Amino acid sequence: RKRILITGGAGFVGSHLTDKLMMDGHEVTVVDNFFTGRKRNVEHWIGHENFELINHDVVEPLYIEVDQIYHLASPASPMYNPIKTLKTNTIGTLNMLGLAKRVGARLLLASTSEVYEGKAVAETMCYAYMKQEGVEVRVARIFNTFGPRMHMNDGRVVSNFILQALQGEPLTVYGSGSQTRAFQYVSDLVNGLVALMNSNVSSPVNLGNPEEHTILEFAQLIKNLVGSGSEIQFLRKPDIKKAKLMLGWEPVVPLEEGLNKAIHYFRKELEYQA
Amino acid sequence: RKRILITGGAGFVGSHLTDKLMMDGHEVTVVDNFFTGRKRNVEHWIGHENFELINHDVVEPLYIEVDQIYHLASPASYNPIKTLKTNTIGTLNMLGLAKRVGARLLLASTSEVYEGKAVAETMCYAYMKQEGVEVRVARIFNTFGPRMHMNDGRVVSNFILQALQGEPLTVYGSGSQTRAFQYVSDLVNGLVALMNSNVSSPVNLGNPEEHTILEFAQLIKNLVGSGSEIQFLKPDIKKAKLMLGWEPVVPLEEGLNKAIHYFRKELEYQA
Amino acid sequence: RKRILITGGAGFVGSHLTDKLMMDGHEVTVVDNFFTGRKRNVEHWIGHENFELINHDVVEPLYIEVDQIYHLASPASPYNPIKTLKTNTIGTLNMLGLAKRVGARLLLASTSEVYEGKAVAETMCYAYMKQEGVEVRVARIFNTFGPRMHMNDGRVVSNFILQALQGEPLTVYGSGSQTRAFQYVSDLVNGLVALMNSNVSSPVNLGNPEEHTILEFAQLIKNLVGSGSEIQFLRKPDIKKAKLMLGWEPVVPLEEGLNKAIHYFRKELEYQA
Amino acid sequence: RKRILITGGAGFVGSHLTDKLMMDGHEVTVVDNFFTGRKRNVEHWIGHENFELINHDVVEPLYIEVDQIYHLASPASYNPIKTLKTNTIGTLNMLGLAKRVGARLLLASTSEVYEGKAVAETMCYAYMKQEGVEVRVARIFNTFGPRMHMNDGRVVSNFILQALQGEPLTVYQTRAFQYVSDLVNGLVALMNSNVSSPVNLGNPEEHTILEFAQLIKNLVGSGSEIQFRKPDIKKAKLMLGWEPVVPLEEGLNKAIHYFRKELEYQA
Amino acid sequence: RKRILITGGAGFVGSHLTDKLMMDGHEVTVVDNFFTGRKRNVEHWIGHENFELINHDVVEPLYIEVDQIYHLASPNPIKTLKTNTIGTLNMLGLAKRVGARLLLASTSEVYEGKAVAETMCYAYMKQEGVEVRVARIFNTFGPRMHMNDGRVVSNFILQALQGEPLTVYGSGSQTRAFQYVSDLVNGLVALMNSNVSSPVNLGNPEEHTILEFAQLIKNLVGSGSEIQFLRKPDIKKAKLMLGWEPVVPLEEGLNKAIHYFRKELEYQA
Amino acid sequence: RKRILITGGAGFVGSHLTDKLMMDGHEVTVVDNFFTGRKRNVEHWIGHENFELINHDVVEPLYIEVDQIYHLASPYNPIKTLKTNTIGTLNMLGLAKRVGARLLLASTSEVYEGKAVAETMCYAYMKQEGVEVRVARIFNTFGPRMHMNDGRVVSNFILQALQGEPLSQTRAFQYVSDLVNGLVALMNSNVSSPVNLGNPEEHTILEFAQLIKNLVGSGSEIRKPDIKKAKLMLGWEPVVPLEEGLNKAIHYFRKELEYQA
Ligand SMILES: NC(=O)c1ccc[n+]([C@@H]2O[C@H](COP(=O)([O-])OP(=O)(O)OC[C@H]3O[C@@H](n4cnc5c(N)ncnc54)[C@H](O)[C@@H]3O)[C@@H](O)[C@H]2O)c1
Ligand SMILES: NC(=O)c1ccc[n+]([C@@H]2O[C@H](COP(=O)([O-])OP(=O)(O)OC[C@H]3O[C@@H](n4cnc5c(N)ncnc54)[C@H](O)[C@@H]3O)[C@@H](O)[C@H]2O)c1
Ligand SMILES: NC(=O)c1ccc[n+]([C@@H]2O[C@H](COP(=O)([O-])OP(=O)(O)OC[C@H]3O[C@@H](n4cnc5c(N)ncnc54)[C@H](O)[C@@H]3O)[C@@H](O)[C@H]2O)c1
Ligand SMILES: NC(=O)c1ccc[n+]([C@@H]2O[C@H](COP(=O)([O-])OP(=O)(O)OC[C@H]3O[C@@H](n4cnc5c(N)ncnc54)[C@H](O)[C@@H]3O)[C@@H](O)[C@H]2O)c1
Ligand SMILES: NC(=O)c1ccc[n+]([C@@H]2O[C@H](COP(=O)([O-])OP(=O)(O)OC[C@H]3O[C@@H](n4cnc5c(N)ncnc54)[C@H](O)[C@@H]3O)[C@@H](O)[C@H]2O)c1
Ligand SMILES: NC(=O)c1ccc[n+]([C@@H]2O[C@H](COP(=O)([O-])OP(=O)(O)OC[C@H]3O[C@@H](n4cnc5c(N)ncnc54)[C@H](O)[C@@H]3O)[C@@H](O)[C@H]2O)c1
Ligand SMILES: O=C(O)[C@H]1O[C@H](OP(=O)(O)OP(=O)(O)OC[C@H]2O[C@@H](n3ccc(=O)[nH]c3=O)[C@H](O)[C@@H]2O)[C@H](O)[C@@H](O)[C@@H]1O
Ligand SMILES: O=C(O)[C@H]1O[C@H](OP(=O)(O)OP(=O)(O)OC[C@H]2O[C@@H](n3ccc(=O)[nH]c3=O)[C@H](O)[C@@H]2O)[C@H](O)[C@@H](O)[C@@H]1O
Ligand SMILES: O=C(O)[C@H]1O[C@H](OP(=O)(O)OP(=O)(O)OC[C@H]2O[C@@H](n3ccc(=O)[nH]c3=O)[C@H](O)[C@@H]2O)[C@H](O)[C@@H](O)[C@@H]1O
Ligand SMILES: O=C(O)[C@H]1O[C@H](OP(=O)(O)OP(=O)(O)OC[C@H]2O[C@@H](n3ccc(=O)[nH]c3=O)[C@H](O)[C@@H]2O)[C@H](O)[C@@H](O)[C@@H]1O
Repeated sequence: RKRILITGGAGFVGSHLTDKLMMDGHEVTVVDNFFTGRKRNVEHWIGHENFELINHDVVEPLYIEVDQIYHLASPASPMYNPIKTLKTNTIGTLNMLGLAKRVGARLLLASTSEVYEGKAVAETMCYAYMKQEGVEVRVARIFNTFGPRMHMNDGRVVSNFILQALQGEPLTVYGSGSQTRAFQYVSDLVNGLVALMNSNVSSPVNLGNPEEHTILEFAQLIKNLVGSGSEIQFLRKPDIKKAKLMLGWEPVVPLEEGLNKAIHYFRKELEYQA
Repeated sequence: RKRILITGGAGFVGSHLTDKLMMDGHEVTVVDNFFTGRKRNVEHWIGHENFELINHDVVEPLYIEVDQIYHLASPASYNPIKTLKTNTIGTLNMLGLAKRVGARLLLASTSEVYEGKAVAETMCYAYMKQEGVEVRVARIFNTFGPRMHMNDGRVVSNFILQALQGEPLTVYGSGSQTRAFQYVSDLVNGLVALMNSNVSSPVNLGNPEEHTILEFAQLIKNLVGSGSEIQFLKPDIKKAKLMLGWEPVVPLEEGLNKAIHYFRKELEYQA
Repeated sequence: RKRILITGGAGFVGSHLTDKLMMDGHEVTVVDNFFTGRKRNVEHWIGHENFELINHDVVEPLYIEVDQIYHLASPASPYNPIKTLKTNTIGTLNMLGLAKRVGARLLLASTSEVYEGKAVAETMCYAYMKQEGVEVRVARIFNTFGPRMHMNDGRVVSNFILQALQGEPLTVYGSGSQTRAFQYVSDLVNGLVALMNSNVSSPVNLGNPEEHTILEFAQLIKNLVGSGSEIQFLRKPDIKKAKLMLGWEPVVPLEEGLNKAIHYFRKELEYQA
Repeated sequence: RKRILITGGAGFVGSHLTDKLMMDGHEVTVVDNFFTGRKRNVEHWIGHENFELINHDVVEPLYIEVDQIYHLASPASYNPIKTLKTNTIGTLNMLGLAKRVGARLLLASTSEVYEGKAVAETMCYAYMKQEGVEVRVARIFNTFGPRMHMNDGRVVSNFILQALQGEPLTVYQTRAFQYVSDLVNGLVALMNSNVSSPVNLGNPEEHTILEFAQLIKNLVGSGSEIQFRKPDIKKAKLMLGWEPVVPLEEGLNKAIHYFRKELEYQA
Repeated sequence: RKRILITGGAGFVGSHLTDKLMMDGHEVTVVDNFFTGRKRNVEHWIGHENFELINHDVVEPLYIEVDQIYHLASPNPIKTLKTNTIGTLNMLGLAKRVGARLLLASTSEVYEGKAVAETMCYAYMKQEGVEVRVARIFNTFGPRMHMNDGRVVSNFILQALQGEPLTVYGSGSQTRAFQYVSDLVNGLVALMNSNVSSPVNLGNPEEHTILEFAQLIKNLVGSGSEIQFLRKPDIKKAKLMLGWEPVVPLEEGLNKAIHYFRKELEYQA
Repeated sequence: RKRILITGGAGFVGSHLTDKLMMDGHEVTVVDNFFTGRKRNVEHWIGHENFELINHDVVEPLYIEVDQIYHLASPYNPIKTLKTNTIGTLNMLGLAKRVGARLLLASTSEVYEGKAVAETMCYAYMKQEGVEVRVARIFNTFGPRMHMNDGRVVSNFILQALQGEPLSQTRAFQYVSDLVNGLVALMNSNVSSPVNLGNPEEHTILEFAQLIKNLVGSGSEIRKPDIKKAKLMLGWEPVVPLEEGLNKAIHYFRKELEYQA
């Protein structure tokens, strides 16, 4: 049982990771500046003995004593404040590697499938601390994820179809809707992160869901699961064999169950905003 | 139309203050470290042209350019030291800021001076006398309304929750003691009147209308419409009436209704 | 035998605290910024092996290794309101941080006037005791006189002694039937020491419960000075807790303490001629 | 006539840039920590009125007053962390400086973007968009000439070294090389242009490695036995009126003269 | 009428300098860490409108706005070297930022840190255009001087007041020249407000023998003390460039200094 | 075998000391800001196991771990010079204090500015902080890597001689290897008081000029140190014959000029 720092812990992925590691009996310390995350995402844990929330910006040196660091502190966007994003990914990662070096923590970087800005150099910084300072690093290349606590108003397709469907709005299908998307449910991703953190694989690893559907196939499925009278209008798949083999990991959450849950969250939010 | 800093802006009173000053077409900057306040209390304004949210702890020096400062950054109740540092070091910093850029500063003091909020007042008058800073001091009494802290064990909060949760209403004593409660919009109006007046001495902002603890328990039980059993076990604003022409105008029932709506919509969200 | 930090150690009360503890063979270190204190009040120890003066301001972090801190640093007034407050608040936090880090016991020299910055300083100590386990001691001190007191504060005692020595009229406001309790300094100093070495963390009044009337003080001093000064018209301390918890109580009789304060005021007035 | 900061000014390209801007009577200030550059590369200008050398690390904040900044502070290749810090933090600092004093900033980026120089480009455009800083971005391709690194194991360096020292020339295809003064011309044109988007600065003319070793073999004149992405600059030609004018032979002669005067000094 | 900083202002010479410049209606600000000086040397001025006392160590950067600086701040051998070097740099840094003229109270002892201090002054002058004046001060005496330093004037006065024997090393034929403090302060002001940027000696050319001194002091005090046995300054440059010279007759100065030592000795009862 | 810090290591004397201490298998760390020194003076050692070059200004605090410090960091820019000699020197004594290192001050025969107080600062640390210190009072040295363009007499005659330029008093010159041997001898002894390290052997301004004229082979037209304390306390003395020393210095002046055509 380990003392774990999660930067970006109050965000979409960070909060679900937090829930998981607290249930597993670890001392989870969350660092977040609430630039894109929410205190509500982790409030359930405030006061519990093995939890602590620190309102800190990773661009500022952080001194704490831990065995692991899940480095997830990076804002997402539809880029809202490009300079702050670039500062966070670079200076932010250097500080968390500095911290990892001083106290001997293993650090996992939440990288992105978008490497195929600031997250490219971030991977490189990890590998430079590994090679040069003996820091243990793990690098996850994360693909499209969805679920409760995701950003609803970013203009991604899952968020759009879910909002439009709940609001009786027409579901806007760009193109012929034959193009394809692959979505992983957040608990699968969390399972992947933990597995990669505790493996011995220091090279990059893709965590995504290889199963694709057509954008339209998605729109019809969301329409049904919501049960709205909404109308439909018109206007790089992940390879996870390295995770299947090295980590014995793969997404197991059926798509319908993942969407049901995301929908329950979008519904709860929309009524709350009344 | 003025550039206004509201420290503690993301809290209960601070957020309602924010709404009103944005509706009036001012440039509002909210500073808050979210120790007791919430981003949700101000999210409606993020992105808006005349608005900005800064995640800053007032215990740290803050450099910004403004004409007014509503200094409300003080936690309610936990971490007694952080509280004392905030009321003292925080207040010194905001006055330093008021001094350097010539802003008028209003301190959200409390009827509890009749810790750290006493010295804060003293610190304000010392900057006025010694450095010519313009200061205003509001002595705030019991307030309630949407976005208040539900789980503090305050009486309005307990009764609304118990009534909403079908639970019995706990009346300590015979419930004949009395309380005076002010609705949040009334307080916000009062604060603005005090900020823009010429009165630098302390001014009470509260509601003189008193009710019995039991009348409150009874009134809330009815406005909620709960089958809850009831079990058993004053501000003087005449200086505000005359110097500011201010007074609470929200009838108790209307205020309680809005607050009950908030507690409910909240309880549903946490299900 | 201890290592003791006295902040404000060059002031009226500080210097006599320093005298006693020094004579007791402790490692006394004085910290003072001479705002209202005087190098002369300690100079007698400069050079001696177990003493050290450090020109420091308590609003600035201080790092040092001690067993105890007698925190007496707060300027006397009749002056610079902002500085007094930063000192009572920021200054006290630092010495409380200092006591936390090195495990020192901190005695706060508080005041009877709590019945500014002094009130929240008490709170600041009890906050650190609860939250951080710092051992704190809180003394509520009452009117104090003696050598090295401030002479031109226009307190009643300094005024009567001043006017008396100068042959001036003694100015008694109203009928002088109002009353004051005064405590001699060595009594206060013994009380602080007893307090700092007891197990009482709750506040302990230190004062002289023996009241007198303003007219009587003026009369008595007049008699002790033997001047041709004409008199012209224009909350008691409860120390039972200290008697019971510390076996302490003022034992220096008024006139003896008055004589001594007269001898100091005289020596000064001559020096300044 | 402008006050100009050149980071990495004491380096291979930085120094040739330095020469030309001085000759033009500007107040050139060079910043360099001598991690890969050499004081010798700029010593001639020390003392001249319009010149100054500051031994400073761009990873540390720099407060100075200029109209322009040529940001060339990037090590060539060793110490991966210092390199990444230099490229990211160093660059942020220079944009901050550019932001505070209203200086125009040109980034000496690399053809290798087709590390830390990618994000460096991005940081620049974010300051353009967010803080209104004027930025210019040059994508530099293989350059050669006097003051180049002789012992990097690049091919031009190898063949010259091997040839002068009678060594066999190790030919393991085509490469396109640009002479350093042409690049300098480009840098200056782009800096004073209005093109804020990226511009390639390189020489499109290719030869085979064997063709090179032979040209070098002859230009040096040794009996050494030989053993065993082209740049598109049409955008510079059109927006800057720039193009390489130094013939490959003339450029190699100059580089060979440098390597020859260096080996002798190390005898 | 000028805003004047006096480092070491709370010391022997600094306070007399402080006095005279306050008498002249200037805004005098004193900086002192009370390492060798006393709040008493200047308390007479605390509260006055044109005065301020700042408890500051010149080894720490100091930011203030002034037209002049009399740098007299000089006293544990290391603190001494730091004060003379770093202290002086800081005061020149300040002089540069605010365009103040700076006077260095150097010493006749250059014929440590006061040698290099001079070099630093001329270096800021030459390189940054800071205006500097440099006084080479010879032996000074008077009220508020250090009594227990073991100087000869100090010893003889103390021994004489206390009936102790007056300890004269050698046959007492060696010679010393002593300047009274009020002369020196005038000397300092004349040099500050001249255009002479080169060094200037401020001392009393008048010499006497040590034995001659002990006898003069012995008479002016009137004690039954027994006498036991066990570089003259050239101010011609000051006479001509500043029209300055000591005017306090030796007797009058010694009288005043003796009064101070006496008043102090009773006070210490 | 000792971990040695050498400030000014990239300078004329600092580098030869650097060479000689490396050949001896010590862990040499050079601190230099390249104000008057050259990276080239030490590049030969870059990469080697017992060596490190650090670009640091001694006026800024330096934190490192060593057994010894040869403080030669001293350079035109008078303020910077005085700052380097005073604050620079305080730091190296501060550092020597924190890590218990022995410190050597490369002082100069000119104490007979900023190098006077340096001596003064060192002894204050010895006395007050028990820091062990050594002080060498160095006279005029010559050799490869010297500042050629200083206007010293040997330098002037060599430049004039090496360039066909036209060229009764005594000047005493010490060769660099001699100085270096002397410095190490002073470092690893127990004499903490000042020691003159120079060459007592004198020649005439006129002899020198005649000697240089011939050693170059051009058509060119034409306070003595007391080291008895060093001879005795360190058993040290200059051994490099004047001609051989001049030859090496001349060879340097030549290689540089050609490098500069
Ligand atoms: N969501 C995806 O599909 C996806 C895809 C690729 C990569 N990722 C990576 O996973 C991580 C989490 O993504 P997410 O969707 O949960 O994003 P998110 O916006 O929900 O969470 C990021 C969290 O980091 C915090 N943060 C941002 N800047 C910070 C700073 N300077 N200091 C401290 N905290 C800061 C934010 O407030 C937020 O709570 C990110 O690093 C992201 O790049 C996610
Ligand atoms: N609500 C009442 O009944 C009442 C009564 C008397 C006085 N007041 C005063 O009115 C003001 C508003 O109080 P409230 O009840 O809305 O409390 P609140 O907790 O809702 O608001 C306090 C806000 O200030 C912020 N804050 C706390 N510490 C801070 C720090 N160090 N730096 C920056 N921000 C910080 C908190 O996050 C919070 O958002 C307070 O000053 C309070 O003392 C309120
Ligand atoms: N004398 C009384 O009758 C009386 C009554 C009640 C309380 N007290 C308390 O006793 C304590 C001492 O009082 P006193 O009569 O000795 O007053 P004093 O003024 O003689 O002593 C205060 C000392 O603290 C020093 N000081 C002030 N600010 C400082 C700072 N920021 N840093 C360092 N030193 C600083 C002053 O120079 C002075 O020497 C005080 O805390 C006071 O409030 C005294
Ligand atoms: N050589 C090429 O053909 C080529 C190709 C692509 C890009 N570039 C770019 O051109 C620029 C110069 O290239 P070059 O061959 O002249 O490189 P170089 O190594 O000759 O020069 C880089 C200079 O920057 C200095 N420097 C490095 N880190 C520093 C720091 N932290 N602070 C201050 N100074 C620092 C070095 O000491 C050196 O003099 C670089 O940005 C490089 O990326 C060159
Ligand atoms: N008295 C003489 O005969 C004589 C002779 C030659 C030169 N001087 C020079 O005149 C100047 C004043 O002499 P003095 O007799 O008044 O000496 P002094 O010790 O009486 O005065 C020096 C003052 O400077 C202060 N000081 C010392 N170090 C300080 C620091 N780091 N920061 C701030 N203040 C500090 C001391 O507290 C003291 O008040 C000195 O520079 C001295 O070198 C005096
Ligand atoms: N060579 C001589 O004739 C001679 C004679 C007597 C004394 N000395 C002394 O020996 C020492 C070295 O002499 P040199 O002839 O080798 O000089 P040099 O100029 O060749 O070397 C001095 C070195 O110190 C470095 N330096 C300067 N300021 C610095 C700072 N602030 N931080 C770090 N490094 C800095 C310079 O870059 C230079 O490399 C000097 O202290 C000098 O005074 C030399
Ligand atoms: O630039 C360099 O040459 C050096 O950079 C780093 O050293 P440094 O960057 O000084 O310190 P790090 O240990 O890398 O720390 C990096 C950053 O993390 C921050 N940090 C450090 C420790 C910590 O607990 N928390 C924390 O936020 C510090 O602010 C620091 O700026 C490397 O560790 C060295 O190998 C490298 O040679
Ligand atoms: O101690 C003293 O004697 C002096 O203390 C203060 O001066 P100071 O605290 O230095 O500066 P202030 O402007 O009073 O600032 C108070 C605090 O506010 C902070 N501050 C200042 C300015 C600002 O814009 N923002 C800000 O957060 C500073 O960190 C500072 O700690 C008083 O203003 C002076 O009257 C007083 O004489
Ligand atoms: O604000 C908070 O939440 C924190 O406030 C304090 O921590 P902090 O004020 O950071 O540090 P302290 O150790 O209490 O020191 C207070 C001050 O004393 C000063 N200090 C500390 C140690 C020392 O030896 N000397 C000294 O002057 C420091 O400058 C510091 O500003 C409490 O100790 C923490 O429990 C609390 O979590
Ligand atoms: O090192 C250098 O090359 C430069 O050193 C100095 O510049 P610097 O010492 O950085 O700044 P100064 O203006 O000389 O200030 C010296 C000291 O004075 C102090 N200072 C400065 C300004 C002030 O208002 N008050 C004050 O006490 C500062 O703490 C600083 O450490 C010289 O001014 C330059 O001519 C020189 O070229």
